[PDB]
Amino acid sequence: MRTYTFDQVEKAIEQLYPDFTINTIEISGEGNDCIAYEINRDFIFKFPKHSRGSTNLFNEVNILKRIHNKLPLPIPEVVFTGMPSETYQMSFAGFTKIKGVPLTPLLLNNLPKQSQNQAAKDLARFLSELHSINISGFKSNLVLDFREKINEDNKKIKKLLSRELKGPQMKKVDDFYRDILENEIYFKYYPCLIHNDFSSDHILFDTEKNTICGIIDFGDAAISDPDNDFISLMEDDEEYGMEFVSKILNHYKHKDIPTVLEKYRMKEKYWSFEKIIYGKEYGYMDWYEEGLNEIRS
Repeated sequence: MRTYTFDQVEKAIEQLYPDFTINTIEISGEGNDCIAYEINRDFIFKFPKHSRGSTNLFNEVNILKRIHNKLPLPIPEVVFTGMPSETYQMSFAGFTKIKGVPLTPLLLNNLPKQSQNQAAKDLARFLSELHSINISGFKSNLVLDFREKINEDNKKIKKLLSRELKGPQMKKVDDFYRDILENEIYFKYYPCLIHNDFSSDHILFDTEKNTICGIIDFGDAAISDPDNDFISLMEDDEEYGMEFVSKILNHYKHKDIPTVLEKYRMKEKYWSFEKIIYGKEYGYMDWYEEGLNEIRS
């Protein structure tokens, strides 16, 4: 897990952009992949904390350029891009800072009844346009092969938990994976560009107009199952919950809501294993022990 002083950041930006004057630098936020630096109150510069994080930034940069001016909500524009180094496909990238505040569920539930409806409409329209973008031009490494991802997770779980689990516990896990891999609903979808981390923190809101005014953080974007962008909003009391997302789904003209719900229910059960895996890979032992505890039950 790499970290950066303010000096390193400025020094890095200077290599390719020695004429860019930095008047103010602050840390905007930090995620699993990147540390974000707000510069001049005008740009968000993301620096990766590890190789994989650098790869996601690279994809974010690539995708945002490709879909620039294709969407009905403002999205960040890519203005600076860092050079590769060793395993990092990209040492940093600087994006336009979009104005607005996260559309928190609290803030959503406090909106007048009709503003909530508009936000549901605006989200559906965004998602519908995004899921409609022609994907022919993208390279193959952007196609999330879900069947393969479950198989790889399965191998990771069987290795990680061989000594942590007793016979019956491992059988139920293996039962879980088998069931997934034998259920075509998870793999038989029409792939499309998806945001893939479509949740309230990444939805920017204008309390002046009472309308959504931005979508951010495409670092997880990929060619995958469009239902994923609804499921990521469905978690009641944490995200928007089933009631609101059903409005979105009905503006989006979704023909199969029971499928989306089935997918949600699987993802919910599946989080325990993500926690084991990500906990192990990112080195968060609170995450690992937490999933491991949930699995033991």
